[PDB]
Amino acid sequence: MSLNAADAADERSRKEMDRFQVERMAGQGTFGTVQLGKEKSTGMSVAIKKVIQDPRFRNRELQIMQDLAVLHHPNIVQLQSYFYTLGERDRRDIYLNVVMEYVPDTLHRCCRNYYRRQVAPPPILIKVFLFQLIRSIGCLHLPSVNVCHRDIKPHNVLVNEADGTLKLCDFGSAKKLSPSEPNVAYICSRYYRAPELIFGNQHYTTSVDIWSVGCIFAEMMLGEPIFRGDNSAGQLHEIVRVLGCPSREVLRKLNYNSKGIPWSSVFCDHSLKDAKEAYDLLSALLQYLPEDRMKPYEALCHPYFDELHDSATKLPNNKDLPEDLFRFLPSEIEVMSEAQKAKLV
Ligand SMILES: OCCCNc1cc(-c2ccnc(Nc3cccc(Cl)c3)n2)ccn1
Repeated sequence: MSLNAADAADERSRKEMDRFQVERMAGQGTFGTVQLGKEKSTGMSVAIKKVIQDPRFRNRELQIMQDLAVLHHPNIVQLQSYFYTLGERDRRDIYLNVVMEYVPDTLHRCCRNYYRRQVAPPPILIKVFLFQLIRSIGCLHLPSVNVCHRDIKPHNVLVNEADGTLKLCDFGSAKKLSPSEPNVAYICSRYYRAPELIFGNQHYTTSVDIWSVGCIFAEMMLGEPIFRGDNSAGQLHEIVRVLGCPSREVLRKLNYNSKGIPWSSVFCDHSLKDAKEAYDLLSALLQYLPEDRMKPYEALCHPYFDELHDSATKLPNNKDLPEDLFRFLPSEIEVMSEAQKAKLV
């Protein structure tokens, strides 16, 4: 199961590779490949990702992963190792490999497993997942971290359904934004792209990641992406078809006249006991104007999450909620408002 020393691109890389055994392929695709392995020293399960870097774009996977590894946040993957390997199909290619703790599934597959059985995922799972996903972007967006992920989607939100845990991963597109500096607008997967990105703004803020998270909340409750456009213009049309056309002043700030569709009509879920609360939260995430979207630490205090504070609340398999849900890092606690601290800590 040892990694092949001959594939190492250099001595540092051979030494890092000797730390890990490979067990099996977990998944593969345009991003490259992810193997399940094990750290030999600890027995710990790791995900070994061979990174394919598109040279039309700046890839910051390694540098952001190294910045975030200082924090050890419970809802962000933690870098264990990085090394370079020679290509298998052509040994002149060299690839970055990043090693992090293994998470068994993607949010995409976990949700698709329910919908392929004609049922929405259990409401308590959608809720603990959303809580942890909002926590991950709260941490990213702290003034001391200031990372905009820019590509949050159900394929890079990882989950362990059995314990209700969630981790954000895939920082190749992430960047520290500045109101004074420009960025590529064609970033993000189309269905998750915020209105300000659709309009081609080169200056934007971390609120783009709040929009993506709102999109994902809706997707967990619907079974498909909520805003499925065929292109930049189609994307804006699908958003307005669902949300309602925004005022002319809103559209001029970002740069048909739809009434929009009530959430109750979109999701067709009359069993969800706290739907009014869920849909209030979703509307607060999906504000057209970035400055109007509910900020993560405040969203964590939203009444939708109240039952996550009760010890009697269990996951669908009768397991306790994750122990780290309300374990916040000092860098988070120290910038909370008194009300957020009272509620969450
Ligand atoms: O589409 C899945 C995410 C691919 N990108 C990715 C994935 C990871 C990552 C980290 C930890 N555990 C896993 N598990 C896992 C499980 C099934 C399939 C696949 Cl492929 C992976 N993946 C990190 C950065 N980037």
